[PDB]
Amino acid sequence: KMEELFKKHKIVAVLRANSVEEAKKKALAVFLGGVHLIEITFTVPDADTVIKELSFLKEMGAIIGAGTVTSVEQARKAVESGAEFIVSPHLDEEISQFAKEKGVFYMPGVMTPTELVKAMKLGHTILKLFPGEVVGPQFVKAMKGPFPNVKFVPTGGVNLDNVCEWFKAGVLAVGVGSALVKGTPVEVAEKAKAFVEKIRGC
Amino acid sequence: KMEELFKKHKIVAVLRANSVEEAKKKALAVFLGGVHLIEITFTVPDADTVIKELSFLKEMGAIIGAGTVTSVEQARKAVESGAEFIVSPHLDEEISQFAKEKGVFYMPGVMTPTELVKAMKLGHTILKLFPGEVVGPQFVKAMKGPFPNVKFVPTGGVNLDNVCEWFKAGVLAVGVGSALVKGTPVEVAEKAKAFVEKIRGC
Amino acid sequence: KMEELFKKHKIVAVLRANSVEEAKKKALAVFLGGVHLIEITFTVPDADTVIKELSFLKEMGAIIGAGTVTSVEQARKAVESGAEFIVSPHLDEEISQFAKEKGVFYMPGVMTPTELVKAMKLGHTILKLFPGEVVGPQFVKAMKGPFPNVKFVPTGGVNLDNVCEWFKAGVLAVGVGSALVKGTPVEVAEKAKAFVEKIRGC
Amino acid sequence: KMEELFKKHKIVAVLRANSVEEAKKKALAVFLGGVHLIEITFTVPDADTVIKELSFLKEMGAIIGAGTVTSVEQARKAVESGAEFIVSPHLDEEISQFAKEKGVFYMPGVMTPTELVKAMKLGHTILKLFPGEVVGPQFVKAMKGPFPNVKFVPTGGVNLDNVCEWFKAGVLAVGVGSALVKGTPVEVAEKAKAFVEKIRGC
Repeated sequence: KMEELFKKHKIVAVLRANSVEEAKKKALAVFLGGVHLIEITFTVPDADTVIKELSFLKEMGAIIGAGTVTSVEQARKAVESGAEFIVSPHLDEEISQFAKEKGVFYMPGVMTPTELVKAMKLGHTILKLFPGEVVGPQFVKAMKGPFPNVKFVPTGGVNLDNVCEWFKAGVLAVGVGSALVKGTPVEVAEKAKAFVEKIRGC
Repeated sequence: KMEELFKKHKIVAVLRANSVEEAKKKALAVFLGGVHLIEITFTVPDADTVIKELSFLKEMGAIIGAGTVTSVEQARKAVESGAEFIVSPHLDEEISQFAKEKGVFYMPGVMTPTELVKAMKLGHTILKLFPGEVVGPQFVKAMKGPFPNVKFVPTGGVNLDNVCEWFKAGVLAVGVGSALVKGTPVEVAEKAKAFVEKIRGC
Repeated sequence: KMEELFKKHKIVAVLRANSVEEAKKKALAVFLGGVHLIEITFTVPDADTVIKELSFLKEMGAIIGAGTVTSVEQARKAVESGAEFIVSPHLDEEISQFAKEKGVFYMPGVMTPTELVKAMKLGHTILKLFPGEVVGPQFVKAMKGPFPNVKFVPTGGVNLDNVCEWFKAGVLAVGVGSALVKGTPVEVAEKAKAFVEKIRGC
Repeated sequence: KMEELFKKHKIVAVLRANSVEEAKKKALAVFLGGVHLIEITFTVPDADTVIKELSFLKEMGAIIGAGTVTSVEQARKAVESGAEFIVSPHLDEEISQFAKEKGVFYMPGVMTPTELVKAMKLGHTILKLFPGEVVGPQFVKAMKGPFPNVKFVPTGGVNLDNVCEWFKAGVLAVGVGSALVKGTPVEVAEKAKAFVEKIRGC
């Protein structure tokens, strides 16, 4: 199901913000603009409260998860507050195990073939590729040779000009932060619309 | 001896293909065009059978190995079928150990200084650099400072325009996949000739 | 204090050389040109002797450390000879632990989010980013999102044209090798002056 | 079956070479370029060994025979080493008889109506016409009148410019030597491709 949602929606908003209020307003902006997968990063102050207060959007079909999860303690709080998926920038064995026992989808981040293989050995085949702007689509295309059955969701620098190249390389979905989320609510809602159209357009 | 063969031939064909028949025809094409080091990747269906059926080319001086080796079970099959060398995209401690006991040359893939150091601690000084198109010659030149005695064989994006830059950076040999191997047998045999000449030419 | 010195001086000369004499002359050149943080790499022959013979420059305010430290045995020699800080290209748990017990500042090198997190778990928040020319400022900016409290000192390709971009990305200091250190003593002393001015200039 | 293979493939490479190694490389070149009928002439040194060492290509669908067979002793060695067909430049009653008892297809060479008739009396209706460059398509057309049921495979001078004229005259297949086989492996593989296309093209 987690796989199937990424496949269908193709875009996850990676939401960094300086306050609970800003984070909630941007999550609403993004949703109102057609982005259903919303990742509340743990760099947001009181990121758990934000996830809990957005729980109602689930009734409107939003899928609210947590990102920048770097300890099992953070993972527990996110899940306790209703996170439907966990994302980290790195591969965390302890978070992998906790999410396995808890029955919650975890997408670890990877930047190398060795990291990729370790993640596969922990049962993962959908991987966050981070930072995407450093490795690029080139990395995604290179992995298709030896690891035809791994799929990536790049985060980092994905924007309006390159989103289609990423999909050409073979990515499953993209995670979009500052290109989507930075600015005012109005600007964010609008940029949300543009990304959906640009993605549909390819 | 394994080192010395890489040093002498300078190019390894990294052979991905959709069938046994295609893989064998491309391995013959490449050999006929002057490429003696042939890596049958385990993304080739029945890659073991292909290695076994190419065993006779060893009598003509071909050196047939296996690539995209990701488990010890695959490693065992490759060696059982006559592989003279094992290559992986990542650093695998279990494959390192098996190849050590079996007395077969293993070239793990590495993308970072930490991975490099771990591989050295496992006894390796000839490393696959993968994906070469992501890190580049720049990475090879950067490693010369702190690790003067490590040598790289980059795989990923090596082509006719950049092969000489790679050798300028200090690589021991190059692994060439799609630029060499994609196309028909005739086109592959011809591209094989071009790479040998271009490499000799630098 | 180690943090505070990096913060104040902003540049560390990464000194590779073919002899004790060349290394000492270049360390003097660099210091005479205004660079106070001097990293004697262990690729310098008898790098310990060089650190010991430069010990007097500490009385003039030079801070002499060791780089390219790849084993605890090398780490011990460097510290025994008066190294005030230890730098490696990779993350080394054994060197981390030794430096912790010995009470000496260690800056491990990292290239990925997973490596970064492991280093943080070992108590490090100032990280060498290596090779900087492969990942770039882009990597430093990407890390600010999920890891706002990590600071980088990139080594690899930092030069007169890009030093200000690096500081724009949010680095704590830069480690400069060949752009600073290559050439004759006179040329090195002069390039030292240029880097200090260019850094002040941004 | 022998008839039917000639009919289907339309071209037999007549392989003369100065060594075992050259002969094998050219047979591979030709096969890789789409020529399935390969005639190893007995002017090749150790022509039997070459036929035996190419025996595996039979598993890839190559049909390996012997040419320039001029005694029953040579015929025996060729058959013993796996030759699937025997070709001679002349009509040899002794080779005809041996091949009849052994159950192996023999194509004797003929240049005159009297030779043709003698071959028919020995049970042959598929004849090598040799030397084709001396008699020409004219000879093939002339034979259609009195001997409508004889079919020729000309050897001698068949090339890219005249191959279609030969087929216009009514030949069953062509045997191509120097126009196909002379040059390096790469050049031979390529010329092989050209002949197949030119033949298909008519």
